[PDB]
Amino acid sequence: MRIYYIGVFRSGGEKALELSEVKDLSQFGFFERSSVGQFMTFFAETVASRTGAGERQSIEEGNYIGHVYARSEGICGVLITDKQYPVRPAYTLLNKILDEYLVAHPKEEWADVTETNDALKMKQLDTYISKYQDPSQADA
Repeated sequence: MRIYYIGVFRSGGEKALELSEVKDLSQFGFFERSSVGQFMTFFAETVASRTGAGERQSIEEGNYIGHVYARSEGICGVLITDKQYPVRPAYTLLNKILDEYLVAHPKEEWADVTETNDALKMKQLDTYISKYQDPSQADA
């Protein structure tokens, strides 16, 4: 009943160019969190990959959901959370994140970015995914 992964990834070729990767390992132990973390990213990269930009993707898995929100430039962001985390707040979260990606550096500066990763990071997408763990974080 909480968000497990957040991030951003530009739709590349076979997979999504990992823009940024943030995880939430609350229920997963020290050893489990590692395996689940890989599960999160691989799934987050897949969504951005299956998301052909300008569209949204909510991947319903037998454990959690994988919300997705793409921009009209070429680089989209992914938001993977439990089914008990509506798409509306994920919309708000992926709203600040996508707009946040455009701010950290001009829209064209990245323009898909043939080279990105969690290295760049984003206080927004990170602090959001961390606190958003709850039902929605709809300004409460």
